Amino acid sequence: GLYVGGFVDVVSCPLEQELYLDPDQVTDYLPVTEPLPITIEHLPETEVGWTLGLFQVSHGIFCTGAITSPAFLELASRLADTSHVARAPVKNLPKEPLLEILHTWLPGLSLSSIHPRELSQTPSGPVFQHVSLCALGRRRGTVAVYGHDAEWVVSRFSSVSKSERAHILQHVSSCRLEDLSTPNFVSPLE
Ligand SMILES: O=C(O)c1ccc(NC(=O)c2cccc(CC3CCCCC3)n2)c(Nc2ccccc2)c1
Repeated sequence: GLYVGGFVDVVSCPLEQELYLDPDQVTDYLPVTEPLPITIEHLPETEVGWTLGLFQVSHGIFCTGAITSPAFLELASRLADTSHVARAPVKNLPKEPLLEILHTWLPGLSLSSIHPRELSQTPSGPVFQHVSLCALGRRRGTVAVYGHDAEWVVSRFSSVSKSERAHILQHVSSCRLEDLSTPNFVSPLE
């Protein structure tokens, strides 16, 4: 059970190729402490985990999540330890290969929102749908950090204050990971 943390691009996932929202268009609807699915590249069949919180902080919208899919963790761990392809774009001989592989191959966190037309009015249903781990499409700076404890993960971001991290982590620790439903990811290898 891994944690992920980082700053999100907020996107609408539209006939358009892409719409990147300014964070101030959605901050009225934060924080979100109920679990949203975490998927790969906005694919609904690639659920790998669950969000733990979405928070407005000074330097953007920060996401903390849990990567919990057994099939995904088993596959990513095996590739990290045995695949020269997965290791090719990472530094030689990392101490924590799984964490480095995810940091390199899935560096972008994106938060799916409804369209701004509804955000300015009064939305009827949920404003956010999922967070995705992304290999393309990154607009803002910083990248995702993966690690085995949420404190370490969030403390890697210098732009998150001591008090911001404490607010973020206040909720993260209150979440019990094993009682999260199993995400739907299946290994491509079958
Ligand atoms: O079914 C197929 O034909 C197929 C082909 C390509 C795939 N993935 C890619 O092309 C691809 C590109 C960037 C990032 C990733 C995810 C990342 C997960 C952990 C280890 C390294 C890769 N996948 C995937 N998806 C996938 C691959 C590995 C792990 C998880 C999903 C499926």
